[PDB]
Amino acid sequence: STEEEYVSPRFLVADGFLIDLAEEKPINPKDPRLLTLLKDHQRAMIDQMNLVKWNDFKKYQDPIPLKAKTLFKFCKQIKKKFLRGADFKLHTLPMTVLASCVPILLDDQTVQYLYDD
Repeated sequence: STEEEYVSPRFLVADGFLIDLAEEKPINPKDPRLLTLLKDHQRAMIDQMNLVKWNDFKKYQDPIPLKAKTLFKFCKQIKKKFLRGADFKLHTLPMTVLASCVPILLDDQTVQYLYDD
């Protein structure tokens, strides 16, 4: 869903992502440290929310376009250089642009990037 969802005072869901409001970044819903950080009931609410599975990003060679409504309001951004492709979207550097982007760390220690489509 698009609508913002309460999990705890520290944790919010927006645009398919769970956001750590204290660190101002998304966190993988399957991050092992949510066992400490959230109670059972709160983790159970997250399972009922159909969030983006971060494992699906593993293959992606390009940064990730999101038709987001609110996510970028809560997350620290950096500016990164990308190729602007003829598909009008961003592609990794081997026409360039700088984009405000949200870095995310994956299971295997790869860095991906969410940007606002």
